[PDB]
Amino acid sequence: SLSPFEHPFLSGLFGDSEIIELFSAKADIDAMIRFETALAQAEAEASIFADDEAEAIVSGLSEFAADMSALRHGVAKDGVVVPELIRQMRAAVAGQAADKVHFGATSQDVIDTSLMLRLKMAAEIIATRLGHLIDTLGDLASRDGHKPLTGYTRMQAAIGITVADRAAGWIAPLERHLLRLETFAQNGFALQFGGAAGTLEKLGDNAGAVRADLAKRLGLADRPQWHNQRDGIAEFANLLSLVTGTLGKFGQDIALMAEIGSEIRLSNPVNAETLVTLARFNAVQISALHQSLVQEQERSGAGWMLEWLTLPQMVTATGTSLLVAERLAAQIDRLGA
Amino acid sequence: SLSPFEHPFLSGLFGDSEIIELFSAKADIDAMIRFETALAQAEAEASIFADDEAEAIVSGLSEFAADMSALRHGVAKDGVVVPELIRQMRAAVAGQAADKVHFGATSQDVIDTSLMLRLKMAAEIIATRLGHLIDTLGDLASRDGHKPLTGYTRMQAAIGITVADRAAGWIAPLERHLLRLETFAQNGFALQFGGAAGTLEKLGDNAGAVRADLAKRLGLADRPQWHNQRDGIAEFANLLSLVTGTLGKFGQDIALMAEIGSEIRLSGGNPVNAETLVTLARFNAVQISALHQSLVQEQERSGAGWMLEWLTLPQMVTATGTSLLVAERLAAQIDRLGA
Amino acid sequence: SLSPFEHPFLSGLFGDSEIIELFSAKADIDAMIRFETALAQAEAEASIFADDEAEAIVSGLSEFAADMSALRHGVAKDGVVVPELIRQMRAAVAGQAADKVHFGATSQDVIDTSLMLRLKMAAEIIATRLGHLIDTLGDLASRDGHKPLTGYTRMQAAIGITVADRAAGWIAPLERHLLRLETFAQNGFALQFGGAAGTLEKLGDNAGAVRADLAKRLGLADRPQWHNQRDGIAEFANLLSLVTGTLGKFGQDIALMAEIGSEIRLSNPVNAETLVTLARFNAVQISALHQSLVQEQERSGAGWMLEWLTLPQMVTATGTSLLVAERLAAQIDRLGA
Amino acid sequence: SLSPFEHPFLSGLFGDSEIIELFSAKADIDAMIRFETALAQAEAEASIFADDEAEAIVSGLSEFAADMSALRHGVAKDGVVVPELIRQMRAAVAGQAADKVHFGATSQDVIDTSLMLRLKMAAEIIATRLGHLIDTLGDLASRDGHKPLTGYTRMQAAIGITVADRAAGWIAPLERHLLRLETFAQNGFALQFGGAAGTLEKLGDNAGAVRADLAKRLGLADRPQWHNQRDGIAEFANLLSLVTGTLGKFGQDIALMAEIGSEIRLSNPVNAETLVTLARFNAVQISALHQSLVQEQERSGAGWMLEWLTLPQMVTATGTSLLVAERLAAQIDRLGA
Ligand SMILES: [Cl-]
Ligand SMILES: [Cl-]
Ligand SMILES: [Cl-]
Ligand SMILES: [Cl-]
Repeated sequence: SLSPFEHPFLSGLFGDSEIIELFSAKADIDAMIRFETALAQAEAEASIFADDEAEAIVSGLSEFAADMSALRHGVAKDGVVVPELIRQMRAAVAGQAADKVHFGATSQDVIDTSLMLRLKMAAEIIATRLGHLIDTLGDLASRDGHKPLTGYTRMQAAIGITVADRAAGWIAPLERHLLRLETFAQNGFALQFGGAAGTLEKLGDNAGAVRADLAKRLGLADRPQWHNQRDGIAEFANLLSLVTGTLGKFGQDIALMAEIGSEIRLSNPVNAETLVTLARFNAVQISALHQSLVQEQERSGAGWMLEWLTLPQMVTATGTSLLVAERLAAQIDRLGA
Repeated sequence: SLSPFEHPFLSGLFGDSEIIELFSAKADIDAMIRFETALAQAEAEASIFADDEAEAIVSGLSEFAADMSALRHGVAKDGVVVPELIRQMRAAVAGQAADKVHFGATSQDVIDTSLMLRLKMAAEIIATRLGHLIDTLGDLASRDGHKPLTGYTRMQAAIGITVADRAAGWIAPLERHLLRLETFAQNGFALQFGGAAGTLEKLGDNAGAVRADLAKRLGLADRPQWHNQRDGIAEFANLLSLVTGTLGKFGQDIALMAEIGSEIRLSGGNPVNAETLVTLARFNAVQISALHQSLVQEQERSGAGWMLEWLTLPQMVTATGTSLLVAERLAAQIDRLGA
Repeated sequence: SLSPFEHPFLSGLFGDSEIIELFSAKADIDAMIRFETALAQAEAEASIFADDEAEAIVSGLSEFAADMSALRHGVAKDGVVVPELIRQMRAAVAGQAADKVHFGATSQDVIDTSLMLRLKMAAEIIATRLGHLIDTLGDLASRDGHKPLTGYTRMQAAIGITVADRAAGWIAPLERHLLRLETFAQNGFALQFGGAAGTLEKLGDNAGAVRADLAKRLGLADRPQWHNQRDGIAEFANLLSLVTGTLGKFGQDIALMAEIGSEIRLSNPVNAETLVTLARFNAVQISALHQSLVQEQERSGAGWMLEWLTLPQMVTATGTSLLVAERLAAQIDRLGA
Repeated sequence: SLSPFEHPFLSGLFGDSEIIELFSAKADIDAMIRFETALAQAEAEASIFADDEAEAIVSGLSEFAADMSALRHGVAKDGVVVPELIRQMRAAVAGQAADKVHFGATSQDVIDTSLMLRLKMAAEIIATRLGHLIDTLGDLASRDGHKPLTGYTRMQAAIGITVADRAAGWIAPLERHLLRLETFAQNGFALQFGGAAGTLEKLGDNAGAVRADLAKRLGLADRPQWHNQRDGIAEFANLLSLVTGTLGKFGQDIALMAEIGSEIRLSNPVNAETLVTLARFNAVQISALHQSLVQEQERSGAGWMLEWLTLPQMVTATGTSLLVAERLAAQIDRLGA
């Protein structure tokens, strides 16, 4: 396979089946079904169309299973999945209520909202692993923290420090990232709902009320459309790379102590090297999300699709990093003399 | 010169003297002088030495003049300015109080603290310019905001929208970046005071008291040393590129609108200022990668990672600064938006 | 799926099954078998063990199939496939000849050689596609090349030009990249054969002759080991990015001409935008391979795994770009007034 | 100043005045005079205007001093120096002859040719420094090469190697970089001469002849205009980073050996750490030149000006790297146990 994260043998090291499952084609489609179901309900609530048409959409979509091969044919034909997805959804809905699915929405609305739904779940997992890792590393520090370490500054031995002193440079930044992530998670996962040209012209003056209701139903933040405003995507990408960056410092430290040999015992430091790799991977990948801030006019295919290529691997690198760092810390049997 | 920001002619387009002068050798030395002065005062305040010894350091540093040839020679020999700087400062201090300048501090303490003092200054300028530009762009939208525009999605004409619809994509992210900056500036400019191996071993139990007073005197946040913790710098650099990125979207829009030619009127006759915004966006989008690579800063101190930040960050704050200058210039050229 | 290149629906746009199948675990395993097959033969040739010892290896590995799941657990245990892969290869070989597989080799030898064998295959497909695309764009220019076009310099209508004038900016760099790729392919795909610490300490005086024979059998260049010398990889990735870059310039022009709409007929320009995307993708990933030039000591796991993460998608991006560009050119019905 | 390369005290470590003075406003201007002097000579040779007017331009620009302030107002008015520069040049040339300076040329013609003229000079300096350092590292190798070293693979002590073995990983790629540079320098520094939209409209059938003559006179390659074809610039930039990447590998090895301390003597390995810094700097900047490959239409101010911002510092980082490595090499008094 192209990426080691999903590779049938290399995933023994780089694997993260829990985070990767959220970027599966099935998970995307489920979240896209969620968008369309909630949209129909929000539009009934605002009396755009009748209640019995929205319930026909809900029940029609409740047991909706997609034809994957035909969805691929869709993106081969159109460039984007949603017109063929919507076609399949209308085929599942009884009566004239099928003409009402996807009303007022555009392709970017359903794709970006699905992304935000799944990024939200990925961030919950990442925070949980972050808090557990902070505890594990804290246990490494409370076990061996009093023991002397030879300090090292600029590749030379320096004065003696302790294990607690060195550990604080691993743990304290991780605590900051947890807090950064928790603050982000409060309103950073936003509904994408702006219509063909970002103006919601099919909804007129009901635009604001439908948007509010749809956001609440999906558990997402109500914000005006951000079809070309991608600063929250780059902000989340920054955080991802901040976490890998700190864990790569941890990995670089452990590998150096391993090479010196006198001041650790491990149960060769492959996990430590893997942390550095992932740090440097995310530090490269951050550039692509920042290049994608320049998204011209109302919708930019060039800028938008660079995020498709690069973001899922950034959140996987961060999750893998947390797994591998947990595996490394269990290998550490003593720090210090 | 190497950079267009400082170039004798390319600065007609790329220059920002107000921001760039925060990265002058002189401005750096002044901030290092302030560090060493306040360190002396902080240590007398924590009863480490008496008031008259700190006062000998304070008055000696007030009329201290650094020798620049010598300082350059010092970084050739040592890699770092402060040993030679401290050597010179001691010569400006009379008596045995000269032995006490720089007590408890290491070179990364004075270099990073100086950087934070001056990045704080630059952040105040950038915040103010962001605020002004938000208003300017708001005035563009109030003048022509109900006027029709041809929407354009994925390089094809879409349905009609208004000028205020398109302008919200310029204005709204900038308003978020203003708020991001203000939040960062709350406690993000921190004192660097850790000593030789990050443990402030010279001060003992008085390390917390000295650090607290030193941070106060310099107007920086009191936080444990971050010699190898560079997340605040990567976070700050992220915001720098967030601003240029949005402004490059704005510039790209204007340039496309200029090329079509039917729904914009630019004065001066073309869209060089618009292209420049795009260039600067792509510049910082590249440079952000450098500060993220420097997150891996091994052991108690890492020359390799730390010096990458020296090569890259000042031009990132300059690009953000220049972008705000260029965005304001471009907006002043815009006579009409819409039909 | 993390990458739209392999995605069950996004591959309708980004797919390239021919190039992607070169990075499958099966193709890797088959390449690694070839390394170990030809290694035994080269060592028999230099009289290190008997001919029938080598022949038992050749035929035992001819019908070798890997236990993929056990290989996954091998990389979890060891950090790298090869110890496990070798253990299974030994069970497939009859007699005392089983001890002779992998003699004189290290894990990086078999992995980097496998890479090089399959990258040579990828570069062949990419050069064949490049030549064919140059014909196609040449056919566009011999149909419409006489027609006038509005020149555009720095986002402003400039003076008139012709279609041949503009098309030369598409064709000429591609012709240079073809020659570039052809020149690299001469001796740029090299054998990796250095043993534990790069010295081939198992072979003594027979090192030079074994390596030469092994390189010749595999169709690879005989160079001294390059375990920590990754400039040829970065050089190759540069080339990969050079191709997508030019095709991104092509895409950007087509997308711009489509927006204006008066001097092109297509048959909305998703393909033109996709090329711009893949250009900016490869212009980011090139950074990873250059960060990987810093590879410490005799083997750097941190620098080497960054290539694992990033290079397969660079060759796929280049390959997909050529596919998409061939599709985009086939949509162009008219250029000019 | 913004960059340590030029900084009043930081240039103690990062300075390279010989390379940096090739990117001074003066060296730029002098190269643009050279373009314009040779332009008039080439055009009088092809009989586009009289010889007296050609030698009025040559002699007019012999003692040309630029009003620098005015040139800066010129880039604030036009975006580029040349319109104000060409205006100053017609004030230096007597008669009506002054109507002919810049005839048939555009802004990007003189700017990119100036660049090419000075990168050619930078590359000569870099090649010389590279050969000298190959010899210097070779002398370190021939002094201590037989002495035992502890091998380290994947941050762990491996079997014993010798000094000569490890030194080959520093020397052999640099010998390949030297040949790469010599191969590039033969035809890679080209004249830019395309006119307003790449078609040399003012020239007519004299186009090819004037371009051949101008390139000969300036000691650059005759190639067709590459206003929007920046592959030679990304190619050259790749080379620059290959050189710093290898020196960064050398630098990281020395830093690690100093930290262990048992197997070297240095007469605090700051130079070794600086080489890593310069490798990672260039490994980041290579991305900008590859992003600048997408250059839309006949001229792209956006992509072109990103080269302006990033390429001079890439050539300076390579230049400085070779200076720092040569300083580090002289500090090495012993390699080996
Ligand atoms: Cl779409
Ligand atoms: Cl230091
Ligand atoms: Cl290995
Ligand atoms: Cl121009």
